[PDB]
Amino acid sequence: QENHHVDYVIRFNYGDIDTPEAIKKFEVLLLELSEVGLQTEVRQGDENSLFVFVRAASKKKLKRAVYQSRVRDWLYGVRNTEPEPASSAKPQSEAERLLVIYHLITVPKAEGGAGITPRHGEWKNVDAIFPLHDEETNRQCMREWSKKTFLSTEDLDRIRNTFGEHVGFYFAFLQSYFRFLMFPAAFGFSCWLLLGSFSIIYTVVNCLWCIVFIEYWKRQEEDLSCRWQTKGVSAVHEKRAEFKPEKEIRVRGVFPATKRMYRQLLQVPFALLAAVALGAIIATCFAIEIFISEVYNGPLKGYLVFIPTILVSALIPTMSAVLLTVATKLNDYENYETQDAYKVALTQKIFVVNFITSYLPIILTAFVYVPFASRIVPYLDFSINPDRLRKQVIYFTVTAQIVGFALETIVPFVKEDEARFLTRVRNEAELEDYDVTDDLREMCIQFGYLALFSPVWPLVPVSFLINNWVELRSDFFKICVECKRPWPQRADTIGPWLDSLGFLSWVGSITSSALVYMFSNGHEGPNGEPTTIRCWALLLTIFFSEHLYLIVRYAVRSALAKLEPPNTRRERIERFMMRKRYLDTVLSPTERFWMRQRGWKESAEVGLSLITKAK
Amino acid sequence: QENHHVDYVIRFNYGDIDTPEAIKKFEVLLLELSEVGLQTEVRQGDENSLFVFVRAASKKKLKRAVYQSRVRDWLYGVRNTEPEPASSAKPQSEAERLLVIYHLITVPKAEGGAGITPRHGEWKNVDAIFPLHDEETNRQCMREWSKKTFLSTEDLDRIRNTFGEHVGFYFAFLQSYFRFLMFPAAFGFSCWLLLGSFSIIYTVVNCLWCIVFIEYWKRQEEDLSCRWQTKGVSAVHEKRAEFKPEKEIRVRGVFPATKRMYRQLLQVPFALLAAVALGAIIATCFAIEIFISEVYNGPLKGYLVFIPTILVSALIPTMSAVLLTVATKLNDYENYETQDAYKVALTQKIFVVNFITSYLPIILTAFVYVPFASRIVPYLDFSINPDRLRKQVIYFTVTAQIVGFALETIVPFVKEDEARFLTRVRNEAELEDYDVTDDLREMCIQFGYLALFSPVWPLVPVSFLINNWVELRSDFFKICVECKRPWPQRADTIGPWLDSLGFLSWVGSITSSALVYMFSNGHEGPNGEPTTIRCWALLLTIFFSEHLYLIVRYAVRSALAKLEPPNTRRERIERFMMRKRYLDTVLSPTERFWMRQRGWKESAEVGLSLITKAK
Ligand SMILES: [Ca+2]
Ligand SMILES: [Ca+2]
Ligand SMILES: [Ca+2]
Ligand SMILES: [Ca+2]
Repeated sequence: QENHHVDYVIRFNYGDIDTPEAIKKFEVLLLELSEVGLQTEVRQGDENSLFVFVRAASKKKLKRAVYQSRVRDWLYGVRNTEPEPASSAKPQSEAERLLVIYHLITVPKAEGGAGITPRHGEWKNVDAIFPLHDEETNRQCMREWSKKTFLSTEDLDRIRNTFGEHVGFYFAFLQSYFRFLMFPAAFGFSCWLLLGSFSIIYTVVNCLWCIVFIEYWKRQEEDLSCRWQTKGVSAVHEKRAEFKPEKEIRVRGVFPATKRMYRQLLQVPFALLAAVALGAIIATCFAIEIFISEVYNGPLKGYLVFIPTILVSALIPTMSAVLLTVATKLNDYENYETQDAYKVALTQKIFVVNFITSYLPIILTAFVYVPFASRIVPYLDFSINPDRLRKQVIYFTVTAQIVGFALETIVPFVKEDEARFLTRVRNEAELEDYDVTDDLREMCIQFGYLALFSPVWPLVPVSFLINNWVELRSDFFKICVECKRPWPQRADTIGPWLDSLGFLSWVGSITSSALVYMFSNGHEGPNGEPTTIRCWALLLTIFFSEHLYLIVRYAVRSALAKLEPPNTRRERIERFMMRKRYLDTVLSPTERFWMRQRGWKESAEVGLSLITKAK
Repeated sequence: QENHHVDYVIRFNYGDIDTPEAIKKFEVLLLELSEVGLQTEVRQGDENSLFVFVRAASKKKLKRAVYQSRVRDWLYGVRNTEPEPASSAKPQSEAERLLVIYHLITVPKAEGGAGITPRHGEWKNVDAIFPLHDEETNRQCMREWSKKTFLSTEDLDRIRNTFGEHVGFYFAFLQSYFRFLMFPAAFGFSCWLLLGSFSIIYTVVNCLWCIVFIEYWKRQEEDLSCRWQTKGVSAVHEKRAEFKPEKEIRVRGVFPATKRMYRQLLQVPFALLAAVALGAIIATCFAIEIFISEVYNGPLKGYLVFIPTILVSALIPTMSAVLLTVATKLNDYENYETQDAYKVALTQKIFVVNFITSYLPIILTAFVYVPFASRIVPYLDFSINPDRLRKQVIYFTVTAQIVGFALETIVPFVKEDEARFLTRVRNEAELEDYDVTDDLREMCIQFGYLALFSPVWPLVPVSFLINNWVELRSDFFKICVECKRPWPQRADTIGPWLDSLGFLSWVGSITSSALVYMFSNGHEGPNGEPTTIRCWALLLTIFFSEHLYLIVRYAVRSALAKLEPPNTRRERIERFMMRKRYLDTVLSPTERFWMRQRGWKESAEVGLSLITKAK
């Protein structure tokens, strides 16, 4: 078997604990797991850690726990089909058994399982709860679709039966994104060949392609959550231990939704602190690099040009670690009963930083360096470089996808009987804690380049087509080789990223039509002076293109709503048929006016006597 | 009783039928009703009509039909609480008994009831199926809230238990609209007093008030449909007899959703035909009335000025009857399985005509007469009247609400034992066929004036506050006195009008900020020459105000989504508790690794031997 029927490993730390308090908490850790029906085996983890191997103590106690989990989904409307009895309740997959065991270890004792919250409040010494990789399943899948162009629907199901729906939704989204990139890649190679850059025809097909892909994925997510049975999964979301209720009414532990809305008002100050903090470092290091590159005409230019590129690589990550610390403090200040609401809210605070770090460099070039900078450089102490804007779009969409592939997958990888097994469990325990949000962020940031700036150099979607094929293979390699196996968390969507994709598509119709206008003479546009830009005509072309985007997006969203995908229709029918079974099994004076014409024949003849008489 | 226990009257016509074919169809009309469990009494209707009085033939056959109706709602997810057994199934109200009887008369014989479709395909002679007014309930309600400022929640429930949810939703919306108009009415009287017109402070509070009201009503509709148990009522919508299936699979009679989408493409040609047809008549009759009012300096001016006002009152209604005939032909061309989808689609085709007839006159004044018309009048063969734009907003928001009240309610009203009862049934049968869409249209068109043009003369929301109090009383009077009683149709929303209210609020943030800019010098603005309008600054003030509207609307819509109204929470809890009852009533080698430490105590001591040894 090579995994020894081990479900999870719980790593217990004692490096910061004295022996009387260490073994005091190790006892409760073991009897909490024993009480909820799990079997344990203790071994040496590290020089300072002692991890515990956990397994379902019996097929009867696991079938009952699997049954109780399906009953909880059905009661809350996630499943919609009756859960078949506990006598035949085998896990549908490995991801279902691993999710049922994970909930026994972590949900609080009033909810059914041991309340082992790793490292929060009483299990601070508990550092990790991780499952073990199925190495041969991981290696057969890796070689099997390094020879294909697309992963089958069954290949995508194999990813969720191993890693769960949250990881499976990312790969389903990335595959659908890659399949849609074939159109602008083929169209973007035509327009780059026949036409040039800043083409009117390219910019319209590109904005129309971004509308169709986002609307197609919003509908494909609903179909996919109905197929995987995670459709309303937010109703059974796991509470987070750090929550602080105000009252406690049954018991639930309520915190008012309006009180949290006042604290959420602080995100407006935070979003402006980040744009003043990051924007000042990006704009200042851009103005420097314009000076020593096009203004400073002295010696030392060979080895003085790397200053700005270096000074931003040591200042943007430093400031982003500061803003991520402020965002986490503000996220904690809001209370967030659930772990998903906490994670969704934190990802949304960080998107403000990602939008500025990722796109502000190109926005300064296209909209403050090209139109201006014959006005600026007299104060910066002109003949702007007409290829600065194109060489920067190439760097972010080609050299950043190639360089980023190296730091993402290669550098992390380069940095008696039970002795071989225990040796590799100690190796798995020192790998990384995979986060599918990091992958989703990188794909949605990449979508923003296509949406915002692809008219500059329409070969961008060819770079993304080639990159995204490799990305799907190397992201799967990264999960199987360089990260601990993620516990099979569920999801019905890629989350807050679907609204960022639509925000970037909207913003892209404004910046794309501003670029098609101010470069309609060439790629040099207004060579540094803003005189030849009719500000009214720049604004008219943005007003019409933005409202043509909004109108076409409403038409495309309303068409697709009329086309119910099949898995979504089957859950609507199945909710009807469930209620039919419940209904079949259980539930099984004036009157003188009406005494006139007794039957329907007398009415019939009273009508004949009047119909004929009236003619 | 005074209504003689009569549920419906079916008016049978024979003025265009010979006796052998008339009585041939009167027989089937009577035995179709007899078979579905109704009792009939025939009397003379008119000189050419013979209407049939219908009643539930027994309390056992009505309790069973009421029970089968509640079972159909529960099976399709409209109800969410189990339907209590047929033995105790009494109608909750008069509107529930009248709706259960109406479905017996009209739904097709394969669905349960007689297939009496008035005047469509075989019941062409059947001209009307109407219930009888409960005159004393109608008169007690009318006097009871002509003495109040607001109707209670119980008064609004009394309107739906009599007239159904579709009429009840209009009165609930009109009351909520009137209660919200107190703010801009009080604020609009402040700004008109202290400030003047075209105030920056008035225009921002007005656009912010339109956001809050629309978002508040979208949430109040969901709460109200959960309270009235019509939440997902579109799943049990009545099919329309005129539908034409392509296939027929079980049997359902399908027509492809994509085939209908191609025919719906013709609404783009229709919407442009109407804007070229109506716009040319409005713009031409406006240019005339500018000529003979400010340009023509000859005699006959006293009795030549009424030409344009007369020529548009005889041309706009004539053209609108033509476009309503084209819209109905295009609506029929699309197939529309349901009667609601047919009605919703027709209301949306007519909103294009309503938007142009209602607002284009003022839009021509504010945006082609004030900025231009010192350039136009040299070609029209200048010193524009600086009060033309204000006197026209006053006419549409004061004189049109007073004049319209007269044509709506006053002019339509001014234009042995069973002999007194039959005399008033013949009077009820000649009244009008009330349409709640006509009322909803008038309230949403009125909202558009507030949204679009109220900065001109901020006393507009005071006119609408006073008007809407009266409107609620006179619209109820009109239904009870001047129209046949509507059968108690159900609804979970005011329909397509909620998206027009949001479209008008969006457009109003563009025209309001354009008016605040070009009249920031006074109410005379640019006196006929467009020279002093900086076109870039007109466009910058529209770009920022429109995107501040969209941002504040997203923030307000996302806050309100976090605040689940109570009736909406009670249906979510009740779906859980229903499934709990269904679940309670029905549904009831490597192993050497784990043989090491049997209990949890042995693991506990193996951990002590390692914890101490490692320190
Ligand atoms: Ca990558
Ligand atoms: Ca990745
Ligand atoms: Ca009226
Ligand atoms: Ca009315």
